[PDB]
Amino acid sequence: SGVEGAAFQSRLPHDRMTSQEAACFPDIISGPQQTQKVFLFIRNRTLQLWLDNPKIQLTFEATLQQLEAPYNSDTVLVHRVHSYLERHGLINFGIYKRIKPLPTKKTGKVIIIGSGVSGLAAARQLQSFGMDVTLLEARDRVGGRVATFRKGNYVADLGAMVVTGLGGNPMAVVSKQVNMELAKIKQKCPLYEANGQAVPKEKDEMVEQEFNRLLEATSYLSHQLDFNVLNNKPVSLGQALEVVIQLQEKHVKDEQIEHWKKIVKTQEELKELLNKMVNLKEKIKELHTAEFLVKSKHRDLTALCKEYDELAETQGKLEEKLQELEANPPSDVYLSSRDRQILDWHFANLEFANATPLSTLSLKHWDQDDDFEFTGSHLTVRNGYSCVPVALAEGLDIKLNTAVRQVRYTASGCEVIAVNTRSTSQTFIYKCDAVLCTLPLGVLKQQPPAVQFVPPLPEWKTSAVQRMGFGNLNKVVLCFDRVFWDPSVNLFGHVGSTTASRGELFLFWNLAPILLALVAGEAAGIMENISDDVIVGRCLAILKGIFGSSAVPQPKETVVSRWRADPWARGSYSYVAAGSSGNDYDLMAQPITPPIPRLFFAGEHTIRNYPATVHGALLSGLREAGRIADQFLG
Ligand SMILES: Cc1cc2nc3c(=O)[nH]c(=O)nc-3n(C[C@H](O)[C@H](O)[C@H](O)COP(=O)(O)OP(=O)(O)OC[C@H]3O[C@@H](n4cnc5c(N)ncnc54)[C@H](O)[C@@H]3O)c2cc1C
Repeated sequence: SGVEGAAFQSRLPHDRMTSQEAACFPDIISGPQQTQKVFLFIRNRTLQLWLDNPKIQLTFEATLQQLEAPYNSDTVLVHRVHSYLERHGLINFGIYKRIKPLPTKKTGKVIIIGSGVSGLAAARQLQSFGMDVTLLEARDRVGGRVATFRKGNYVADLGAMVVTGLGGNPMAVVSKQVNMELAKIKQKCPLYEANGQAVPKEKDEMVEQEFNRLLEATSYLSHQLDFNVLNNKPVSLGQALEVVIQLQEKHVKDEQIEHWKKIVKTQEELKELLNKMVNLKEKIKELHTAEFLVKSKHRDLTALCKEYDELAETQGKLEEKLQELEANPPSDVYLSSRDRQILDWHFANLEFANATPLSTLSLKHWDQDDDFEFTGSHLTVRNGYSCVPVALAEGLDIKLNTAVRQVRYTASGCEVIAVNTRSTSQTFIYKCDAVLCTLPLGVLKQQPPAVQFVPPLPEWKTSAVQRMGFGNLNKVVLCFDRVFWDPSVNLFGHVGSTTASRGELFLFWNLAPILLALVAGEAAGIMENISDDVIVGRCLAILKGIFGSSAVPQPKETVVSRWRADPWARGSYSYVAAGSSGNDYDLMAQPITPPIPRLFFAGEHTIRNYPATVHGALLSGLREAGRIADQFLG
């Protein structure tokens, strides 16, 4: 599975041609299947050669010399496959030693707005393709939403921190190229209630199980029964979850009522059987030849005692049924008050991963990209994720503290206007043939706008911008000079007191003596209005309740993100809002033409299968580089 592995690691089926390939190789698709098999092998083998050694450029010549007979004889097919893989960034992407040209002459000028991972990835491709490219970045650093805090021996990521599995992840290649150290995240996450006591194992698993059944029930309601619209409004995941919970509570109350009726019935029978027994005793009373009269009262009294003694047995078969029934009552409630708070911790955790309250997520599409998840454990970046954007910036023409304010594009070229953010007096004007916009969705949604488009973007584009969600989440970095927590535990949770505030500092994690506290959901935007000192104080109180007031010292350093207030972000990353879908991600990727595409788009919000991630941003950049090169360089 070597060549089979290369296709998989490249997100491609090893045994068939993708739609994109069919388009580029119409003669292969509509030809001898035997040729397709040769195409797929050359493609898979070329990807393998690249994947086995991504720190060095894989040339056409070298691909040909390493292919085996007969493949090494079809020079022309190999060239076409290598050119295709290269143009689209499946090989020779990221950071690697070139071993050939980098023509001193440059064809075409492209301006790239934003120097985040998508802009950086696209730039390296475009430059290696021989175009003249310049990146305009508003901040005084590269990386965008990859933002690493570094002081002394302290390292912590305020932006992206997790590599979500290596299997199929292009970040696996990049990780090798920049030598970024990755470490698995242990899953064990003990939970502590608001009073500091740990949630027992049995309870933990019970609630988690319900969390899972609840989500599965909404998935069933949505994709099997199609209940995605109600009162002419798209249903949200949070809305559906609350209804499923209501049904559970109704069911519990129903079974409770039936059990009470069983009790009351049994009680009524006992009461009645008792009354007839009392009346029979009274009959036995009254009832209480001479020789014959004796035998006669005998058969009479014994007939009434064959009646009464028996009545006492059917009575014992009732007092038995009763006492059982009320020893085996059904559940009193679906979720106890505490149980619900623990369930809210799992919802808070989901709001964290999705960067938004559950009531804003599309029930039908929120998890639209699951089928593309990578395989493998999730890893964290020991030395800080900024090592990637920093290494990708090597050798590019990047203009920092340069905030773009207007993008003008015509059938003859474009102009990008920006201003120095250190001296808002001077305004630069950069002319070019094409503009690649990597501005965050949050910035594109800004009202009044942060950057004007002349002409204004089409309605089909802006309405997509408006429908799509742009979430938020924050982190508080607590640097200590000591480790007072369990070092064999990477994560531990804090169960809040209310549903509304379930996302407040609900999670803590480590890996130096550093703890990060996470703020999710509704709490994420609200907490940004609290000073660092006060938020830090709330963290310590929580930690003190867990570990003990004397075990928790004051932090040496703290850093608090406020992604929604950050003007260059306006949030953390997108999410499929109620009323949107995977299609808006495609609409966001569509280039704008004045009869030749001039304005292009990349960014995590323009890639349908991998949104809201660093790998998605990277792939979107590789994608646009290819589309732009195809237009200008042929
Ligand atoms: C808190 C947080 C946690 C996250 N965790 C993870 C994670 O664990 N794993 C994962 O894979 N992803 C994670 N993500 C998402 C991931 O970081 C992003 O999807 C990705 O980095 C986006 O890259 P981008 O190039 O699309 O956008 P950006 O990185 O935002 O790049 C856009 C650039 O445009 C610049 N800019 C803005 N306005 C202007 C202007 N007017 N003129 C010029 N420049 C401008 C911005 O400064 C920025 O540099 C997280 C994001 C956040 C914020």
